[PDB]
Amino acid sequence: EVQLVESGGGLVQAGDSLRLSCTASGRTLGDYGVAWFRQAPGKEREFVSVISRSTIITDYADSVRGRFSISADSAKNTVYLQMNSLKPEDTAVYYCAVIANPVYATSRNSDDYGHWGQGTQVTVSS
Repeated sequence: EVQLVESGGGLVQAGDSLRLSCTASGRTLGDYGVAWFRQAPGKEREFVSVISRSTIITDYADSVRGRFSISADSAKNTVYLQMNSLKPEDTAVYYCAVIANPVYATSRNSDDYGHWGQGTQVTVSS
């Protein structure tokens, strides 16, 4: 029973950057594929980015590709989501989660994930 906590959110201006953290406890991060999803008001949890057990596979949603980047820090048991050139339409609650099956390395479907954190708020004002 891995436990995830998101942090690093907050209120920012359009064009600014943020770095979100997904910090694991109870289990090593090296054993899991880790993804970020985001849920804007009234919408579903939308896929943002993923990084494998291995850290060698990384992937991104089209809407954030080129702006966001995902990384792992094994020493802190933490996955980072560097978010640059933020826009109002990036305003959401950002969650992290683990792939609940080792049969996929990438998945974009939220049902394929588990152990969701409480999430962190990202607000991007104009």
